Amino acid sequence: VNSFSGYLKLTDNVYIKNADIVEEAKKVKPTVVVNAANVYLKHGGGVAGALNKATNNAMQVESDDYIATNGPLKVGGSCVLSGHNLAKHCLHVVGPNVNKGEDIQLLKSAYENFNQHEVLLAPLLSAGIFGADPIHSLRVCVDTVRTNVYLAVFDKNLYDKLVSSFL
Ligand SMILES: NC(=O)c1cccnc1
Repeated sequence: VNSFSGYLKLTDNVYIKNADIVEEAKKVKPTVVVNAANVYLKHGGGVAGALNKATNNAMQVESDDYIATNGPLKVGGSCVLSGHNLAKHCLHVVGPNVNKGEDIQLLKSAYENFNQHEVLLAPLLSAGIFGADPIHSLRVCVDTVRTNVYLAVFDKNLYDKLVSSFL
């Protein structure tokens, strides 16, 4: 049993809810919250800007030190950093950004990072401001992630379309 409440069950391991991942994080304090990161860990807007704002910019400060030491992530890659006030850990995952012309086939590689964690609170990768089709992102999630994932969909209209269209 875990603390996640009000989710619709899509599969054995994937759950979904219309909610802001920042607010969900503040309530649950999950072991892992996933950030919709870019390779530079520049948390300017969407899931990343909102998560970073909720940490009072401490996520950005930590991220800048990570990049100064390690250099940029790969598209499809990830790193584990602090969850600050939101979670124990933040898994920063880089889905492909369609608005930069990145290979959508990298979305499966992105979701494979989730399999290193038994339970996660996450957004739909490459969805939101990353430009991918969220229906596609949910399908890749279900077909890739084997660990237990609690998806927070910020947009109510989109949430209802993801559920209604789910095969
Ligand atoms: N609060 C926000 O702006 C936001 C954007 C995308 C997802 N969740 C939250």
